[PDB]
Amino acid sequence: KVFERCELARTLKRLGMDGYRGISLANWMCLAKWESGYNTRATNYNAGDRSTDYGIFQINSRYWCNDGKTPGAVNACHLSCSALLQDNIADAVACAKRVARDPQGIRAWVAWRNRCQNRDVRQYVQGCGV
Repeated sequence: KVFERCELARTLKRLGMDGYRGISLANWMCLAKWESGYNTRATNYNAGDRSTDYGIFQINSRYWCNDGKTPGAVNACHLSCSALLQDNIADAVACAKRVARDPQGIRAWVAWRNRCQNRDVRQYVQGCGV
């Protein structure tokens, strides 16, 4: 499913993402925008280390979910990577919360550092009523 901007913003707020571990809603929106374009079925294979990025937040199979073909991988969210490809984003959100709980926080996603850090991210939630 490809979410529309505000539709996603409202969904994330309802799922308790606003201010989760100090991360504002607009930051999660910026992250979702640059990682997948708000697309829940997006997948990305990393030829270099044999891991795959799954779903709306492009969560990595090496540490977060299990896809069975990634070498020396762990499953911190204790989920099949398949769960991160559903239209319903509840599981993807619960796993994103787990990633943020780590020492790096939102910084765990390099894309966030490149496209969101120290930027005016208000635009991602403006006009959405959240």
